[PDB]
Amino acid sequence: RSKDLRHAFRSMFPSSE
Repeated sequence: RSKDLRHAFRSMFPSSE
């Protein structure tokens, strides 16, 4: 699951909160 690291890019946005 090395491709799962791409899911962290979504946490960089304000929509993560």
